[PDB]
Amino acid sequence: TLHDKQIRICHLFEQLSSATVHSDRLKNVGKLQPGAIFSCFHPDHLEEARHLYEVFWEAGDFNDFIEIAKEARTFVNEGLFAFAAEVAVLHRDDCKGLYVPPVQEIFPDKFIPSAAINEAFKKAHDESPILVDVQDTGNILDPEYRLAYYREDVGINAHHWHWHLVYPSTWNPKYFGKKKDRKGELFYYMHQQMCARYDCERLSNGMHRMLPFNNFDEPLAGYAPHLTHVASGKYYSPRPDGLKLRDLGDIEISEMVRMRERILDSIHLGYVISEDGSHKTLDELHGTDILGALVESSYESVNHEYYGNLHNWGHVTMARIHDPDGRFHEEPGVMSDTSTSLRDPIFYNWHRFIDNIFHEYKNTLKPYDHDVLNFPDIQVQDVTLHARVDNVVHTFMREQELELKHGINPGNARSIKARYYHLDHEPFSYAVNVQNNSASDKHATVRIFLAPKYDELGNEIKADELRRTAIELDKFKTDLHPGKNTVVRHSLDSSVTLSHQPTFEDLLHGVGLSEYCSCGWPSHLLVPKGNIKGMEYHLFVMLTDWDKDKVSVACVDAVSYCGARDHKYPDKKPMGFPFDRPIHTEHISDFLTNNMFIKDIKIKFHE
Ligand SMILES: [O-][O-]
Ligand SMILES: [Ca+2]
Ligand SMILES: [Cu+2]
Ligand SMILES: [Cu+2]
Repeated sequence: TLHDKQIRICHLFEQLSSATVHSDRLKNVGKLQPGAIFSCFHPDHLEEARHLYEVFWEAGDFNDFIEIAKEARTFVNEGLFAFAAEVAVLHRDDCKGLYVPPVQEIFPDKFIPSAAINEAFKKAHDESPILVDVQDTGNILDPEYRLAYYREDVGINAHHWHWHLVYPSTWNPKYFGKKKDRKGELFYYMHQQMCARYDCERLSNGMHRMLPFNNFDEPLAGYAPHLTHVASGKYYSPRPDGLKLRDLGDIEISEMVRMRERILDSIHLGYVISEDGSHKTLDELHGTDILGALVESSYESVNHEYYGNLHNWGHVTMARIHDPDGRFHEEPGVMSDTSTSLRDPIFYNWHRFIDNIFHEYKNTLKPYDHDVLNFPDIQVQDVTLHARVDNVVHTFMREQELELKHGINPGNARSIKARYYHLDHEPFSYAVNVQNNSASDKHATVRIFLAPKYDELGNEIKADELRRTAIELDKFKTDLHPGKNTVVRHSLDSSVTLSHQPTFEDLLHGVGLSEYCSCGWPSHLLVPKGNIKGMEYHLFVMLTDWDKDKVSVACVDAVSYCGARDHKYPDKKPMGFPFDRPIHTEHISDFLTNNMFIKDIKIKFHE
């Protein structure tokens, strides 16, 4: 049955660091040593991961796939293996309906500090349950340690791992049959929302918006991650203050400057150059997706030779800055890995730089006129946010526990849990009042966004600047009958959030329970933290005509950031509409058509 199939998949992913401590099918794999940190960005690591998941994809049927897997995990790098098997489980038809084990439970040592992991391994020296509180103690000397609740959140780092595995940069469409609709553009939009959401935490905390890493000579600020790799005793190398990017054997920094300059040229000329010397136009309909593919870069870049691989070489050269040529035999920092790279403050400097390349392009597009915004005869008359106090959302920290036993060797304890704390918010709902003055039923997509109202120094953020910090809260279809309507929507139904990741124990049992994919934003992080007086945000609701938006769907719980399984992205509008193009008005209230509304709410943290 499917429940048996699920138990056999959980066992692929169990004590995977110990899994080490051949078949002509597995001849090109086994290059990266077990114990080494696997890079999700480096070309030669992604090549070996592709080779392994190609074997898994061509495995004649499910039992043959558990077999080759059970064997390849004996010798290949274990990070590489979790990567290749989760791409296989997501895409193989005979794995449909099967969940992959939670990644923070496969690799507990990437989500919890060396100190807690060591204490757990230590106190495992009866039968009894170990519990370690992660919570530390120390001289808080760095103001950045204030955003650690966001950067080091378990749920955000697990989402980023899972997104890059629904949308692989090595995805070859001709080999799979299958195309990933608007993969380049969703690369863009997901990493833009991670930056936009991060800048709402800086401003929540009284800090300035993050500045782009746009000059490659400037020294980086430092960050020590304090993560071990128990599979070998290696750690993610820390980065002290004041180092500058240095050439690696595989890439020179001047080659990166050169890729940036070639990309900006094409954006200012309106066309890119295909491999055959010909011109492809950066039209309004495909321009962001062509640019996503050559900036990341993916396998689908129109010209890899000429535009290179800028975003991904940025991860590799920042992760190796402590040892650019390998003479120290030191492991990369957390920027090498999609499960850890959001922890480092430098992630946001680099991805606001990359976002600025997409924004130059968006800036060559014409502002929307009233025609492309308006949904005529629809008028929005009111939004209210209902919570304990109406139009105030409350946030707070909350304790949680993570089970380490399926990922580190447990001996005889039945359970080693580490307890950590994370931001969370009270439940809320919206109520939108809409007047439908046609005399027919209409169908609307309701689009909901949140935007800070003022910067950290109390100045009003103008309309155009709001575009960079507006975060998506929801997108859903509603039918409207003639006359007055009131749409009610609950926060829990958010289409940017994962509603539930089942644990290893939920799954080996039948308690992980269609919506079986793990990509999606964490529910506890739906809104920014705000601050203890109540930080003011604009809440924007827009309705547009769904018969013009619409494009059997598994895995749509987080459609907005993750798309739909094996399906086209279900919204024809550009990702981030209405905020993706230049707004020529000083104030956001003068942008508003009748089918748009802003309500000012407050987010108020409780200490
Ligand atoms: O990749 O972020
Ligand atoms: Ca959801
Ligand atoms: Cu990135
Ligand atoms: Cu990423």
